[PDB]
Amino acid sequence: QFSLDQFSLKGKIALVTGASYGIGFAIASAYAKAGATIVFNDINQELVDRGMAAYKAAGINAHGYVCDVTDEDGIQAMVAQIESEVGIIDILVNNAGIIRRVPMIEMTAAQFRQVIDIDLNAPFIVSKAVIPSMIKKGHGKIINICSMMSELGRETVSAYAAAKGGLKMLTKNIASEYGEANIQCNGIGPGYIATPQTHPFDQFIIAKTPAARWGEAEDLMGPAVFLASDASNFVNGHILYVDGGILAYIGKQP
Amino acid sequence: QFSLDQFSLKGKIALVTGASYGIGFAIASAYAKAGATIVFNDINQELVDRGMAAYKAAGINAHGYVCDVTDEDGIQAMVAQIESEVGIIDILVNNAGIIRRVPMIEMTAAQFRQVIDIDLNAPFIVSKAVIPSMIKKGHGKIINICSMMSELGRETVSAYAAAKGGLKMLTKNIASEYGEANIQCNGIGPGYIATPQTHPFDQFIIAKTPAARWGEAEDLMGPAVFLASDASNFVNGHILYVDGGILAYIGKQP
Amino acid sequence: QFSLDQFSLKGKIALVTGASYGIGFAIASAYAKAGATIVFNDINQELVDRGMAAYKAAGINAHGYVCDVTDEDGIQAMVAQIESEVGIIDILVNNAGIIRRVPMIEMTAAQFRQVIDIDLNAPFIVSKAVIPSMIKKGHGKIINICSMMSELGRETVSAYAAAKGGLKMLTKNIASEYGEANIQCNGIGPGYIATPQTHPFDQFIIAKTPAARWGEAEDLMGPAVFLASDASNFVNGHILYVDGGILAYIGKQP
Amino acid sequence: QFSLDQFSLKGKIALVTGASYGIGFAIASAYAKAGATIVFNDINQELVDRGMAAYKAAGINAHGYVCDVTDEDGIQAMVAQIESEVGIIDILVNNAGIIRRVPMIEMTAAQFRQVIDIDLNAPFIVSKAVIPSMIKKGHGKIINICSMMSELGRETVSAYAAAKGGLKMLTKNIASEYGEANIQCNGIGPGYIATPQTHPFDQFIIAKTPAARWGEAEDLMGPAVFLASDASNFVNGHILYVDGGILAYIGKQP
Ligand SMILES: NC(=O)c1ccc[n+]([C@@H]2O[C@H](COP(=O)([O-])OP(=O)(O)OC[C@H]3O[C@@H](n4cnc5c(N)ncnc54)[C@H](OP(=O)(O)O)[C@@H]3O)[C@@H](O)[C@H]2O)c1
Ligand SMILES: NC(=O)c1ccc[n+]([C@@H]2O[C@H](COP(=O)([O-])OP(=O)(O)OC[C@H]3O[C@@H](n4cnc5c(N)ncnc54)[C@H](OP(=O)(O)O)[C@@H]3O)[C@@H](O)[C@H]2O)c1
Ligand SMILES: NC(=O)c1ccc[n+]([C@@H]2O[C@H](COP(=O)([O-])OP(=O)(O)OC[C@H]3O[C@@H](n4cnc5c(N)ncnc54)[C@H](OP(=O)(O)O)[C@@H]3O)[C@@H](O)[C@H]2O)c1
Ligand SMILES: NC(=O)c1ccc[n+]([C@@H]2O[C@H](COP(=O)([O-])OP(=O)(O)OC[C@H]3O[C@@H](n4cnc5c(N)ncnc54)[C@H](OP(=O)(O)O)[C@@H]3O)[C@@H](O)[C@H]2O)c1
Ligand SMILES: O=C(O)[C@H](O)[C@@H](O)[C@H](O)[C@H](O)CO
Ligand SMILES: O=C(O)[C@H](O)[C@@H](O)[C@H](O)[C@H](O)CO
Ligand SMILES: O=C(O)[C@H](O)[C@@H](O)[C@H](O)[C@H](O)CO
Ligand SMILES: O=C(O)[C@H](O)[C@@H](O)[C@H](O)[C@H](O)CO
Ligand SMILES: [Ca+2]
Ligand SMILES: [Ca+2]
Ligand SMILES: [Ca+2]
Ligand SMILES: [Ca+2]
Repeated sequence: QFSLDQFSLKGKIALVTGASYGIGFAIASAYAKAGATIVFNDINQELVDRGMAAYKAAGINAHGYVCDVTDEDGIQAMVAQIESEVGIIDILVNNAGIIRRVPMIEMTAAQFRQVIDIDLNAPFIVSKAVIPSMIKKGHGKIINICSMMSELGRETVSAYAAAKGGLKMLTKNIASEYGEANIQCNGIGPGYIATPQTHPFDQFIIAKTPAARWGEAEDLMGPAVFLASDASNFVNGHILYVDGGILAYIGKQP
Repeated sequence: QFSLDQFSLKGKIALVTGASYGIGFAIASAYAKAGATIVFNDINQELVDRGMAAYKAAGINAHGYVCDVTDEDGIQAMVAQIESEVGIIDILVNNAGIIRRVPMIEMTAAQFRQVIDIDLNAPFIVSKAVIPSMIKKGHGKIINICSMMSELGRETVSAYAAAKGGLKMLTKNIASEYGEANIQCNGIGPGYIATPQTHPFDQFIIAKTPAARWGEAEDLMGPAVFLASDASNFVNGHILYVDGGILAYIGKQP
Repeated sequence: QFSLDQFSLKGKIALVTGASYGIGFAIASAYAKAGATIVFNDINQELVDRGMAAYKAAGINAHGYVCDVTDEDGIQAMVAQIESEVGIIDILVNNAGIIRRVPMIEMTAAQFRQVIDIDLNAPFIVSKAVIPSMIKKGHGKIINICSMMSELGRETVSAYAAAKGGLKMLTKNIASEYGEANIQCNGIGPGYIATPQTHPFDQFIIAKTPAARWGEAEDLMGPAVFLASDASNFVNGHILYVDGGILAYIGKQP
Repeated sequence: QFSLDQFSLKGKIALVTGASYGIGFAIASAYAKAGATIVFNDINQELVDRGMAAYKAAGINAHGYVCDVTDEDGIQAMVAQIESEVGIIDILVNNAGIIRRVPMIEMTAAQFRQVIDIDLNAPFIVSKAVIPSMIKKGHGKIINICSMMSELGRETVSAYAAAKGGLKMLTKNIASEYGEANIQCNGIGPGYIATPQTHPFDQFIIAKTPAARWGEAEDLMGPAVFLASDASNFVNGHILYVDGGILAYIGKQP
């Protein structure tokens, strides 16, 4: 018989990568509010300290680790520490990422490769590191933060789009390969999200979006909790777009 | 600040079409459990009486109406009655449908047209009938029950696939056209669902599905509540597949 | 060993529905230039006479018939006449269609149903009528003229989008069901095509399109010949978009 | 006015990467037959010598170079040599690739990264190297060899699927970013192709495929020539699947 308790993350541990601020912080905050214990990593101590204070201010007793997501040995060690200090990771959110804006033919091979490493290879490293324990626990969730660039291209973001497209298929592959072990791997694909770090451009976004507003990180919270919960146990290899209708809409024409 | 209350349908009224048994009944039951008031229709009194008893047995005080979903005048009148006797419909689930299995070249034009009328035209009639009041209430949800046949074809189900493909685009169109009025129109696309009314075929389904089991109507409840709730307010024109990984998977090969 | 002759339609007969002017005329003209014999239908004698003169002026000896595509008995009789007077139809292009622009809630059920009948049901009627002879000939092609509205919605075009979405799935279904009989059924999905019957709107289209121009009916000719030919024999249930990059592009932002 | 000459590659130079045997060789052979001058690269002299002899036997005067596609400096130098010895590359086919079959959690980070480097990063390197000259010539084509794994996952092929998914989005990005410079970048996505280097598995493939046969490299020739030619000039950011209907079909059930 259905219960709203199917949405609850009580008793579960979630690792959200790069969750010191922004979208990762918002998803982790919502997870905590839904009942979860929060663990997170970032590239330096300063960012970790920032996230730790922000969690504390929100009433959340988070566990923060310095670790590069592209460092497999580092990640494996971090997961080992989390398991001994906190418990088994039930839910992984691959949120850590970078973006570069550079005309493709101007982009150096090193810079292209670096965006691929963090945005595509790293979610494989982290997923790889958490999956064995999820299988033994008898249930896992892996939520990959995708993008509208998992679907559509744009000048200057070639590396990013290639990575997010790859991450979309990595999601479908993990679902296919580990679905039988009761791992659900899905994507959240944010539309246009109004960040601190961001008019004709405003009119442009508003026109493209049926909802007729920018999204906010708060719009991602419900969808992210749904995918981390028992309420989505038969949702697998699926990219949940949270874009107020952008991907469905040809656009507001004159 | 996030709350699990975003998943609650307390204080809301949902119309689920054809919800006397099966998947419609399961979605309506879950909606009631999530807090909603349930209204539903079916083609004859007998089916309505069946649904009414089943709701009562589940502890749900449902409101049932005899109405053909392809009868616009009938539907408009029914919505008028629901508004006077129960209240404004906040949530519509276009669940009523038929399927026929007939080689396409053997299918009569009347039979093709009939599957189209019920499975595609009727959800437009019903959506049309509820949208004006949703706009005035300041929020609406329309959930269209799609299919894997919204994406993939099969021998014998030409009319059904054409209808479900159409319903997929009708969903994206309603999102595009009414998203600005705070209507979210989305799809639920069930995978293989074990019904009462249904081994090498068993092996076939199990192999195709990463989850390695048939779905059940219970698997649709969490996804359907999510789409009817405030937790998905920035999800629009989106087809949520609930298939245990089928659409993501090339298949279990020898 | 590969030959460019794989693109040739020499010795083949093509039926293009509604091919008296516009996109249908351009596809039929190209088919004739590629070697094909052209047959076509339209709703009245006047349109047929128009197409007949235009073909003659282009050096093409076309065969024109008055027939409503929603009239199955009429279509079956027309195919019977074409078979006795011209030969077996090797290639069908479902091009005939209508569009209406009407806010969905303002659209009458009759008008919705009429767009569905012509744009979705009729291509099933016509496909049904040609498939038996294609199977006996040992090869058939059916090209369905889809739209960007097979993928994306817009205000005022609800019925049209629902039909084109349906037509997309009808294409995939015919492929699935008749592919084994050596029928290839595919779609052509035109982007923005500059028609006679059509500035900030100009800037809008140009920005949305990587190619940075309106498409023209001439842009559809190569893709349509490819799909009607031996060069695409292993292409089946596929929607070939011809849009200069629109569907791939998030858009030219400020 | 349409001509079949729109399919001709006369007067054009094509670079097909890794085209010493297999699918690359078949596409290059067809390109030569369509009128093109053939250049190709492979990882060692032995493979190059093999391709060179096979071209000669087919009546084709190919130009072969030893170059690793992941070596940007090497690729840039090779393109410089091709330009001085042969001419400007009008058409690039990113065909070079590797596949590994390894359960994801068993896959080393080095091996994952290597499949990504060759199958995703390398097509960016090669595209980057040819685009400036294409722009100056006033027309370019880039055809990326994708896969059904650009769309669907499977056990053991996580890295490959992630790369091909990425390559799909890289294609759409190049289209978006360089479409205005009259570059058309598209994908060919082969279905199941019977290779030398390859029964219940036979029954499995035959059932999944509406065409009810394995594909062959010859099935890719027409689609590949179409995408390299003037006949597809308004086709951009598009993945042309050549799979006999697999992606359109739910499967042949018992
Ligand atoms: N509009 C949007 O914001 C938007 C839209 C769609 C999708 N997304 C995706 O949403 C996710 C997060 O978005 P956001 O904008 O809030 O944050 P964003 O700038 O990606 O940063 C995410 C976090 O990842 C961390 N990080 C970067 N590289 C790392 C590494 N190698 N190892 C460990 N941590 C690393 C960052 O540290 P630093 O402070 O040093 O960078 C940052 O704290 C990303 O996957 C992004 O691509 C964002
Ligand atoms: N495996 C599955 O069951 C599956 C998988 C994917 C999608 N779906 C979709 O899920 C939805 C419901 O599935 P289901 O299998 O539980 O039920 P299903 O047999 O479609 O029946 C749904 C209800 O619709 C009613 N109905 C039919 N025509 C009507 C009309 N013209 N006016 C009003 N009501 C009408 C039916 O009455 P009757 O008893 O007289 O038919 C029945 O009570 C449908 O849209 C279906 O296409 C089902
Ligand atoms: N921008 C575009 O033009 C565009 C873009 C994407 C897709 N398409 C699609 O391309 C196809 C043709 O486009 P178009 O703009 O050149 O022509 P369009 O106006 O659809 O007209 C096509 C032809 O269909 C005929 N027709 C309509 N209903 C019929 C019926 N019931 N029986 C027989 N014939 C009928 C029309 O006669 P009437 O003169 O009486 O209408 C006309 O000659 C259509 O499927 C359309 O939806 C067009
Ligand atoms: N069933 C299929 O065959 C199938 C289906 C779908 C897609 N595809 C795709 O079609 C393309 C070619 O298929 P295929 O099976 O004929 O060949 P495949 O084994 O990928 O080999 C392609 C060629 O790429 C060369 N290559 C590998 N790494 C290279 C590098 N780093 N630098 C330069 N060249 C390199 C290979 O040399 P080596 O001999 O040393 O490996 C080989 O000659 C690939 O992109 C593949 O992923 C194949
Ligand atoms: O060029 C850009 O800035 C990108 O397109 C962003 O606007 C994306 O929308 C976002 O980073 C998606 O993930
Ligand atoms: O031929 C059939 O019976 C259909 O393919 C069903 O099995 C569908 O899976 C279901 O009705 C989808 O909506
Ligand atoms: O509202 C409109 O006029 C439609 O959106 C057209 O512009 C379409 O682009 C074309 O008819 C597609 O088939
Ligand atoms: O595991 C495998 O062997 C792969 O799935 C192949 O069968 C693919 O079909 C082909 O390599 C696609 O590119
Ligand atoms: Ca985005
Ligand atoms: Ca289904
Ligand atoms: Ca269109
Ligand atoms: Ca493949």
